[PDB]
Amino acid sequence: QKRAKSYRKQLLVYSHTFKFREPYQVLVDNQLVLECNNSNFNLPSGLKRTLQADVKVMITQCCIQALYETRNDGAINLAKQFERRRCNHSKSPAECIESVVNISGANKHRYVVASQDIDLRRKLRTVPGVPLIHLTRSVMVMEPLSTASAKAS
Amino acid sequence: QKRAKSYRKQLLVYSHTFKFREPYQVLVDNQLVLECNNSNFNLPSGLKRTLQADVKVMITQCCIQALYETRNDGAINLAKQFERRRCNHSFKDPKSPAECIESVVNISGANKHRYVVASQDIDLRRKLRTVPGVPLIHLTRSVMVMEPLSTASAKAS
Ligand SMILES: [Zn+2]
Ligand SMILES: [Zn+2]
Repeated sequence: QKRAKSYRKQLLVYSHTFKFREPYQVLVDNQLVLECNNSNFNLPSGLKRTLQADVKVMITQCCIQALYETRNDGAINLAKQFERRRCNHSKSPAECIESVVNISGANKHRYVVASQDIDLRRKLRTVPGVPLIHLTRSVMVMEPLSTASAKAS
Repeated sequence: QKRAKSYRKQLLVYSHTFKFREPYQVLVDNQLVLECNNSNFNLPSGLKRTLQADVKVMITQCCIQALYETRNDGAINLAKQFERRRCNHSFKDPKSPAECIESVVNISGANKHRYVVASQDIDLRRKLRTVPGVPLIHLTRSVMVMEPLSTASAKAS
């Protein structure tokens, strides 16, 4: 809800200064796919939620090939529901996405990229107008000390 | 470690004033188990890490019976690997998981058995902070996020 607010403001600039229009085109990388699979995160609905608009969710042939090699039969089937972006390659998932998104330092095709590869994200921020999405992992927390615990000192 | 550091200082009072000792006696409720199965989060490893010591992971019979009813075989089997905490709760004295844990942790106003409670039930958590000296643990939901606008984006505005 609260984030939907901050995001609403961010999307605006992609639409105005960058000419982005529904449905957003989102390249999903292999790591994100694995991740969402073995933690049961609905990747499709997750993107429509955060982008707050129709999204076309896609995966490059290099990313899905890499998935193929994991023989992680569960990730694979998921990737397949997505629309394939036919890259003209032969590379690593990372470089694939980079060369597809980064055309002469411009996001010519107005992709958004959802990746768990913080290395790929860093080098995409360089390119102006590239929305970046990722999944924050689950963590185990201990509540701060209660006041009743406090008063026993 | 930002946490490991913080948690270290918190455990100090539980051991100092409340006499908590490795291995920690942790009650794990049915919601937490369920969500750790669906997230593939290693519950026993998580607890061992956050408490910074070996732990005996237990679940009351009331909590596991609730799991049985969900007919979620993965969570059920996860629970089955835990030490069972026998309560004397029945068709005679029936209790929900929350009421079960509370009756077993809150003894005349004191955590007599020095349980730590790991639970996704905020209401149970709130009722337990009442009792002095009960460590509380829970899982955050993994969330999808969009990075904040990049400088390269802002500059071109
Ligand atoms: Zn490619
Ligand atoms: Zn019980």
